Amino acid sequence: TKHGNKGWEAALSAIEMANLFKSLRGTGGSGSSMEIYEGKLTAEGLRFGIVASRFNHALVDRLVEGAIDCIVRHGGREEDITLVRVPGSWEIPVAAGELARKEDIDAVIAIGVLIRGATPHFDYIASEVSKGLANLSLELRKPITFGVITA
Amino acid sequence: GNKGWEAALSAIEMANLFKSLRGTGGSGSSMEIYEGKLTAEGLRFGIVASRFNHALVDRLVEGAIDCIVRHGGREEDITLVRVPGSWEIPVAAGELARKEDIDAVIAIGVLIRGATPHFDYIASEVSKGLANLSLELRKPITFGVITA
Amino acid sequence: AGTKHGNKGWEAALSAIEMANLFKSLRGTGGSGSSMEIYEGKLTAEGLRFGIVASRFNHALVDRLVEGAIDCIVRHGGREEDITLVRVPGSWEIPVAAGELARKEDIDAVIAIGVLIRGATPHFDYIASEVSKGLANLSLELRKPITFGVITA
Amino acid sequence: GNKGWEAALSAIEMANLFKSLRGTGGSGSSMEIYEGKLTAEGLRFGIVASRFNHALVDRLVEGAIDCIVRHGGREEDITLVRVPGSWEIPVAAGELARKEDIDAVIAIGVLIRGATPHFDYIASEVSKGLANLSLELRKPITFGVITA
Amino acid sequence: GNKGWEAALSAIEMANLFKSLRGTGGSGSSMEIYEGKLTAEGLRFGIVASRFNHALVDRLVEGAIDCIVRHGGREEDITLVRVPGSWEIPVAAGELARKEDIDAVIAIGVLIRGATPHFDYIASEVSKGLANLSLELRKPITFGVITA
Amino acid sequence: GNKGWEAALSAIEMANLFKSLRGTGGSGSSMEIYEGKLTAEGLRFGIVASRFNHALVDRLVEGAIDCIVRHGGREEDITLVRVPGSWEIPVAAGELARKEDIDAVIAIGVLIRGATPHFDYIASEVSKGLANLSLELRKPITFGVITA
Amino acid sequence: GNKGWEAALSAIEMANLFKSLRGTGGSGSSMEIYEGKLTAEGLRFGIVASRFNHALVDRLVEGAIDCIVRHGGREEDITLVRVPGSWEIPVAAGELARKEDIDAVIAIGVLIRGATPHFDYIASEVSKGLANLSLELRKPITFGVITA
Amino acid sequence: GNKGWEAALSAIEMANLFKSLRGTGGSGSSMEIYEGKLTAEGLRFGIVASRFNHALVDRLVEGAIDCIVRHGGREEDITLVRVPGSWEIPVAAGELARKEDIDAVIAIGVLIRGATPHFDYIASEVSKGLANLSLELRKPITFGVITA
Amino acid sequence: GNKGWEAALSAIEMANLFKSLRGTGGSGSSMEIYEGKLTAEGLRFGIVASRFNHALVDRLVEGAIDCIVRHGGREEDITLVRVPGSWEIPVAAGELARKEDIDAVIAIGVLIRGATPHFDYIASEVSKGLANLSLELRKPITFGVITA
Repeated sequence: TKHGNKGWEAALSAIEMANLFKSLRGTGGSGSSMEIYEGKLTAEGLRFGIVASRFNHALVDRLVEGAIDCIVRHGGREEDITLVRVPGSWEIPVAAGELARKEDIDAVIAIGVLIRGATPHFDYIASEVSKGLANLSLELRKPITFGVITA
Repeated sequence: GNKGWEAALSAIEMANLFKSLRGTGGSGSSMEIYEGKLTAEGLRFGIVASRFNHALVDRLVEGAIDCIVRHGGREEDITLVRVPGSWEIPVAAGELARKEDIDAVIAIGVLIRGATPHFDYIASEVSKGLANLSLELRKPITFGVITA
Repeated sequence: AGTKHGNKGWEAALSAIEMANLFKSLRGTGGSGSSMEIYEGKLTAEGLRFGIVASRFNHALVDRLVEGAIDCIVRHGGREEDITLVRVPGSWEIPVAAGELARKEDIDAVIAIGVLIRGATPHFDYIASEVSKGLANLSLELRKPITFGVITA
Repeated sequence: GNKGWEAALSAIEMANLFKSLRGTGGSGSSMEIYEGKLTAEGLRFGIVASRFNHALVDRLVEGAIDCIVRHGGREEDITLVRVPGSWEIPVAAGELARKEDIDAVIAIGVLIRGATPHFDYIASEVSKGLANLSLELRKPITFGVITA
Repeated sequence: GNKGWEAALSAIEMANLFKSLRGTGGSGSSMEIYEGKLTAEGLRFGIVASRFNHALVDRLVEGAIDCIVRHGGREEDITLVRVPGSWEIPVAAGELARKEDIDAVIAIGVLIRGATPHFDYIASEVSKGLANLSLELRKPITFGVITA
Repeated sequence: GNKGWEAALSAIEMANLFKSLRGTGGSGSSMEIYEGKLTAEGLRFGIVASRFNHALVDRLVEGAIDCIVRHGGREEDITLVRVPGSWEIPVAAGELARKEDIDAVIAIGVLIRGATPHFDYIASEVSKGLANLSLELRKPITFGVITA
Repeated sequence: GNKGWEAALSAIEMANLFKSLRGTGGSGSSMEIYEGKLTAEGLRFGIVASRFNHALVDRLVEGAIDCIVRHGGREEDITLVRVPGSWEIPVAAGELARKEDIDAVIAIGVLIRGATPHFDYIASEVSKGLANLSLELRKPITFGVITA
Repeated sequence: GNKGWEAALSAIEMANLFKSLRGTGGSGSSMEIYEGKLTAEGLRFGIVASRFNHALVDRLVEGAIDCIVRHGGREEDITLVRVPGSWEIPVAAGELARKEDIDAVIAIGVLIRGATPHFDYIASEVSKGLANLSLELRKPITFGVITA
Repeated sequence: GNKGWEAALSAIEMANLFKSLRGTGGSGSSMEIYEGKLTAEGLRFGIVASRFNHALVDRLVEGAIDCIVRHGGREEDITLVRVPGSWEIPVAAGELARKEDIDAVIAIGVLIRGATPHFDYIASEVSKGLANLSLELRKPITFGVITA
């Protein structure tokens, strides 16, 4: 909305996708016209989960704060947020798969930082984060949002 | 002039082609050819569009509906789903392609070319997800994502 | 169409929602005491009504700002039937038209959008100064929030 | 054209706009857009101009008259008042605006920034005075003051 | 404004000028000067527009309709025709100009010249056809084409 | 794609536009809009194609026939005329256009401009002839001529 | 030669290899070697060919049919399916491969990589889909896709 | 044009020249001139065409057949023989030339000289063989071989 | 991959073509086409290979036999003749092509490119001799000589 940091933006997507899926599962329109499905930016009664890495905790800490501020401003509740910390970026996909299988959580947010300017070997690590997170959403049929910064 | 029109045209042809393959009847002793007509009467479509780049998607969505109506389709048979960004298109498409009333799905969006790893990785995953989903569910899904 | 963070039409609409909700809290029943009371606004737009005043100059820029403003209200819970739009020749006419809207008993906030070309030559530095003065004075006299979406190129 | 043509156009549109707000609202079920036409039939106007640099000022007053006539307004529905200098435009404009038979006012004038310091307090006060009139009386007043 | 706005004004002015020429005479005993006013009540119009993507010509058509309605015209008295491309405008313009209840015609299009042959030849023929039609049917036709 | 496909699409749409434009008009109560559908059921077509550049023109003619048949047309309702070169296209098009059982005409050919000023004069005359015929006979003639 | 001929040769040999590999094994007394003969008597084939680049793909399809017929195959035992573009090849190949009267599938098409990053993503997904289908269904699918 | 058309024109003229040259001579009283007419009514032809460069040679063969039929020949009086490559053209031409119901032979093919010295030797031997056969058998054989 | 395979494939086609030409039977009233199948059953071949370049010829001879066996031929029907150098191929080929049991002859060898008159003259004579011998004896002889 206004803050701009990728934690804020990543949380806006999660709030909208969580609302969209309830609309889809509910029912169709009255009829005699084109059906439209959209999600609104209201976080009243939604459960969220956040997975964040520890490498560069200075930058990650602000991003995790920004995502939490976004949820409360739009009507969320601080008690309906679960946070998990992992040693590094290689472990984000495996950790998020555990949250997604919970029957309560409705959306999942991944935050982290990637170093791709000093070592010509991290490219292997970076590519697997994007693949693993994307495959999980299709398999479990649950929205998972990308909040990964590159340094 | 726009990829929205092109994507909708492929969807019409693929929908008619799958009715011919899943059919039985008399045939001759010669070679057998299966083709798709461009008559949109009686078919039901689904569109999934992202909001990125503000108003450019609205231009693409307008072209898609124009193709369906002018080729014989009815505007009561379209379903529109809107998602926040390009990263969200595959998951929304899967939900829309798992219901028996839909015959084909069209994906529209705009991607960024900021020359950053953040966008380069997102771009690849959009294409791979839509490709796998059409093979898993055996339903045609058309690609209408442009850049800039 | 629409927009998100970056466009000045979206930020202005955000302030209006927060201010419109804040006033309803202030006029509400007082608290029970026993501690300090903190008043702040929620980003919910359900049941609110707005007005927008836009200038026709620089059709390319202004058009996308008006789309951003309308997009913000709808996404956050607004209803399309509860927005009134007014077009005017130029920036000099914005304050007078805004006053007509603010007096309606069924308008909770007002958003002003326009583009200023100050600095190039005279006849515009005078215009720019008075637009800021008029909108500010109207807000205090009428006691309704009035947001300032005017940009400069 | 000239700045006088532009000022008359704004007056015609604002005068029509105010006549719409005072009327009934739209049918509902959608956004209400209020805008002003450019028909000048049935409207009464007023012009206030200064003598200084009569060569330039006369051209501007001709432009305003041309614009109103071309758009379908009679010359019998125009009141013209002339004043010694720029300092007297706002007080002169106040008398016209209080009448119930005038629906818009146009100010024409020319100033000189490169003059003595005494002719600088005047320059800023013209803008302030006309602005406060419009909000006070709730009646459009248009600006047509240029500089040499 | 946009060239859809500019083109529509010339049709309002020229449609009024003709009604004066083929009617009653002037005062007499002196030179007769003719000119058209910018009123549009009672006039009938026709707009012919091409297709180029779905965005850049929609703006020019909306600018044209706004000019007529704000300057006094009725929406009941406008006919809009869409054609595949620039090459098809003159044949479509001919059909409208032959109708007894149309007073002027506005042509809006996009020429993408400067790219490849097959388009440096189309441009030269579009201007000639509209020019000939006006001199052959005695009905003004206004030119509203942009360059991509 | 190929200009054979594009030229047949334009012909199908103009043939439908002229049926509605020559029928009963709208009752009223709104602006009247005329558009052409992309359905080719019950329409007759003629094609004029040159012979030079043996390989190319055969591909263009196949494209045009494929477009008509896949939109609902019948191969029995197509007339094909072959001519030696581009210079001869306009004269043959006149004969087809003057028949009362043809709704539109498609012109295909290859211009070999690039040298030999003998061929620079031929290029300019093919466009002129086709444009005049369409206006004279009041029938749509589509341009499908490319440059090698 | 052309990849149409090469792709049909590979399909004929793999179809023969899978007949001997699924039959009775060797008695023993030596190393067992399995090879495919180049005889196409009694085998069924399917072909999936796109449409873009109208001229090229037609030459490739003729090459594939010529190879089969001249090796002993019958034109009555060939199935042909046409699709709009390269993006649609993998989905159609799945339907043909799941039939119980087809021994191998040949995929033909033209990729237009070279610009417009829209087409750079399509290129990588056609190979992935065809490779996975062959392993999943346990049927040989041959790659006959070239680049323009 | 194409060498297929040129090679068939030469064959038609030489076939007519050999009929008059083998008939009764002129009575006298002037110089005797023998010429060949361009009429192909009652003459038989044979064509030998290679296969390499799949697309090109098919266009050349169509040109040759079109020339004969449009000059009065019958498609029933044409014999066509296909060979793998250019190296094989002379040997097949000998078999056709030795039949007593053929008046001339047309040889078509594509030489792929440009690299691979393997193909530089083949080029020189095709011309030698065709030239010797014509002199040995006393029948006209026309050269229709191009270079890619 | 190697010219030994290519030379053997031409031999099979030419052998089958000469059985069709030297045949009689019923025929239709349409055009007559003679082609060669790629079935090697019942045919008898001859190979002439040189020893130069040590082991490279062994690779070429291996490819030739693989083609004949896999297309249906029997290894008891091949005759292999080995000569010291390329200069000796034509004389050995003539002896092998003069016996009635042989249907086609294949020539394989390697030439040197030392840029010397000794090798430049030898290279030319190998090609000319094999070309003449096929015309004298009316039997197909295939060229499979490579360089380096």
